Amino acid sequence: MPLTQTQRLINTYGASLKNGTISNEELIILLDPNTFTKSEGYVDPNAPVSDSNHSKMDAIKDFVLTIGPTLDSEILHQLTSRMIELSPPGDRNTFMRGSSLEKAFLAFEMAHYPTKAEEHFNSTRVRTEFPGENDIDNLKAVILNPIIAFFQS
Repeated sequence: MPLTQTQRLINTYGASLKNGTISNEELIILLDPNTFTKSEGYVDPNAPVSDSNHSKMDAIKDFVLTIGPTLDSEILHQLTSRMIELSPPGDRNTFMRGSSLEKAFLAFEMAHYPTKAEEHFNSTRVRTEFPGENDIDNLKAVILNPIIAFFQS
């Protein structure tokens, strides 16, 4: 079973994600950096991911792991593109570094549909935030890679 946090957020948001009808306003709210949280206290790496033991990324991963398999590939692509366009402006040089839903959706698409997901690196937002070849290289090999690897196994 998924985390309780995941279940509640799927209960609220799942239907409007699955058919891609979620409005820009509700998608913006879903993308609020505080929508997903680590468990209170510390994460014990020697214990399984649970309701009382999970990082912020653990929680986001669990949510995507749950909703992702319900998505048509083109619906997933469209959702990921919208999330990249609508993701909140943070401090300089912070886009995709923090644990975020847009990073996880992109990673999930790269894990399962890599040819289609490649188009996201051409987007205005990714180009703005990662303007150089090497910026994109690290985005893929360092920032996205562990999350992609999680979804693949």
